[PDB]
Amino acid sequence: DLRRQLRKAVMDHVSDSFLETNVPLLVLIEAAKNGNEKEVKEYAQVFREHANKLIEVANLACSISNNEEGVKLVRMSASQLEALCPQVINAALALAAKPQSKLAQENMDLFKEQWEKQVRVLTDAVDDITSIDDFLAVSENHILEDVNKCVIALQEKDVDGLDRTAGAIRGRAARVIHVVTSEMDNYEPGVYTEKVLEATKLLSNTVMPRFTEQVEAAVEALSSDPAQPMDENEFIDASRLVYDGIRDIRKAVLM
Ligand SMILES: [Ca+2]
Ligand SMILES: [Cl-]
Repeated sequence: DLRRQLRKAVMDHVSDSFLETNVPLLVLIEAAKNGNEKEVKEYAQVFREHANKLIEVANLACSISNNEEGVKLVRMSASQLEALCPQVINAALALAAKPQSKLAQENMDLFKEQWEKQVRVLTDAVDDITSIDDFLAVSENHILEDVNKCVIALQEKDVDGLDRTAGAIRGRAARVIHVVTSEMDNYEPGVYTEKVLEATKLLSNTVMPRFTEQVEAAVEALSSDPAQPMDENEFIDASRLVYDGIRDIRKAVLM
């Protein structure tokens, strides 16, 4: 529960005052453009200190993440920000000494754009290991689309697409159960945890298994010659249930 508190606290990456590096960078750049070496040097320290704060928040988030793969991207992304920082400062100092230097202007701009992109990659990486909310909203978007492709495949008698779409649904559904289950080991018993876990079990033990059997039966029938008849309604019903199930896990995790 304390780590869960630290997590939310660390959610201060959502534009934090002391973790904010884009504004200090625009200011450092403007001093560079106006050719003010002293101003640059002053703002360079502020920019570097917030980048260091941002990095510190990211490393900390990594220490309370069992997401071994999310954590690697964060660490990698952090180390690249670290290497990039002094190079941005030197492009500013260079421009500060030669403000009319067009090359110094172009380099500043390329470093600025590179910093913005790298800061975005890091913050999204830290968002991923401190909240599965985004993950679930995306998972839900993909499930709906894949379920819809699965039913169109049925209507177009596309056995390949049926098996392929059903494989993507099953794998995404299985990953949702895994990402939610573990995440639940950060809370204590209550009507919350239980509702999330009952939603997850209904998906894995009841919904997924019957969707699988309907896919199997559709393929078996469509692979006939002529196609052997079938109940498209049970198939449609079972595929929709996959979406309902994932959507319910998401609602539960949110409350
Ligand atoms: Ca993201
Ligand atoms: Cl995730």
